[PDB]
Amino acid sequence: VKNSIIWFRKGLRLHDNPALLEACKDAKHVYPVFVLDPHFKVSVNRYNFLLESLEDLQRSFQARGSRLLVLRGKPEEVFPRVFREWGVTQLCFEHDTEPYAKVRDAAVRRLAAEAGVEVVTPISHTLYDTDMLVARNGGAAPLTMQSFTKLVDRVGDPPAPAPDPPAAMPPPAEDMPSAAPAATGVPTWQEVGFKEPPLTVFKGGETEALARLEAAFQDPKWVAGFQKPDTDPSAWEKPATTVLSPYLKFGCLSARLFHARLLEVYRRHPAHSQPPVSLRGQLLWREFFYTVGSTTPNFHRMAGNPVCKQIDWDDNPEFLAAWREARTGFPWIDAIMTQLVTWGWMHHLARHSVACFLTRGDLYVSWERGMEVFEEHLIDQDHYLNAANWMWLSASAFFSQYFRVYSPVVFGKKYDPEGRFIRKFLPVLKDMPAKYIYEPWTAPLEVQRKAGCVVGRDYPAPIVDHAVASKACIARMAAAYRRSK
Ligand SMILES: Cc1cc2nc3c(=O)[nH]c(=O)nc-3n(C[C@H](O)[C@H](O)[C@H](O)COP(=O)(O)OP(=O)(O)OC[C@H]3O[C@@H](n4cnc5c(N)ncnc54)[C@H](O)[C@@H]3O)c2cc1C
Ligand SMILES: [Cl-]
Ligand SMILES: [Cl-]
Repeated sequence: VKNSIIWFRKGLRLHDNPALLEACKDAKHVYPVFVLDPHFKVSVNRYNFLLESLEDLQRSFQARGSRLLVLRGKPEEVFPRVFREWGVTQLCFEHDTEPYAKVRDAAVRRLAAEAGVEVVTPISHTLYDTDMLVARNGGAAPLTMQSFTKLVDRVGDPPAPAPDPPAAMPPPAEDMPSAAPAATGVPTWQEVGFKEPPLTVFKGGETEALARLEAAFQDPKWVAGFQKPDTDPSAWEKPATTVLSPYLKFGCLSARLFHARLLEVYRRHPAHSQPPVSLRGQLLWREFFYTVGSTTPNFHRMAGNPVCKQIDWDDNPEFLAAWREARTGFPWIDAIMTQLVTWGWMHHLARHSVACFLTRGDLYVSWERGMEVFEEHLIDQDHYLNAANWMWLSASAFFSQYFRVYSPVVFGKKYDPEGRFIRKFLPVLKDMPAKYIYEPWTAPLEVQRKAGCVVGRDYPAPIVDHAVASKACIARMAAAYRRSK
């Protein structure tokens, strides 16, 4: 008989899950598995988001006669056991192009073959088979968004979302010891070792992802006319973009479903925005960075990375600490960095502000250091997207216009002159008059005292003078660029 495992890593969804559909086909028993390495820096925000995503999967599987098995251990150690215990003949999982995934998945494939297990690994985390895209482009990934968009337009539409799985699923076999409920339940953030609770406002799981998708498409005119660079990074009550990145990162939402819904709207709105600024463009940025990242060695590092300029970043731990701890003395910067740690998500241009500040803009700290801080706190932390955008923002790859430097004072003021965003994430400045809220060190001491926010006592003074720092950084950047002629 056919006993299959559908192994969840990303692709934490029932919809558009060809791995799942295959595992269920003609199956007597299906074991939906997630492998939790229990000795696993990572914020509780992201880890709890994953846990909530597993809980959602548990509910969906229980609604269909099955249940999610959260196995504790390393895959190489767990799968050999359950292959034989469950008499498994087929192992299915969504393909993953991350470096670790290639190593892990190769090891699992070898073990599967030893046990006579058929391995099926469809593509469904990305819009396209990214290796096919590289092959269609003559064997090398495009290195600009312009050429990437021309490639995908020549390739055509991505595959349609896979059908929904059956309303009843073949369950796991009863009395299998490795499937005992007490050993295979979804843990809470407390049980895995976290002491502080999650603070983010975005709940994980496919069910939330689909609801947020529908909310975004409630206004097709907004979807059609979406222009990413025109959106407001200070909007926090109702974020100006979809906030689907956490759900796309974990696969709670299919990118192909997202794309297909976009085309349905675009068909009815002929003036809809186009790439790169359109909502479809945003999925293409993701596809672009996955394609280049997956084919580039050491993509997440500077040294040994062929696409990354070698820059003489300062090893300045005090500057890094100040930025990381939201005490730069620039409320716009510190507010965004507070949003990072509390929500684990910020608007793209808020990420621009803090990343430019840390790297080529002001502090001249390496983008690898900023990426590590983002990697800890972002609930949408994505290996390729985080690396690519950090290289972009530091002018190390893809982007080279290092004379464009965001002001940590003026940038946010264009959107939010009252500083409502600052007042939300930095309550110490709640009473500061708007005239000074972006530059509190310029307020008269009487204003500071009346506002209950004395610079140097309640809120730090700026760690740099932007005018002086940005001029020095641009000088260093120009030098670094001449070095790599
Ligand atoms: C320094 C820095 C770090 C970043 N780190 C991450 C990260 O770890 N994970 C992540 O998903 N994005 C990352 N981004 C990209 C971007 O900031 C987020 O994808 C976006 O802010 C998420 O909001 P949204 O879902 O509302 O995006 P929308 O505008 O609604 O876009 C829809 C989707 O398109 C994709 N997308 C959008 N913008 C980009 C982009 N610039 N690059 C790649 N894909 C994009 C995401 O999957 C996103 O959910 C980073 C950007 C910068 C500058
Ligand atoms: Cl854009
Ligand atoms: Cl600016």
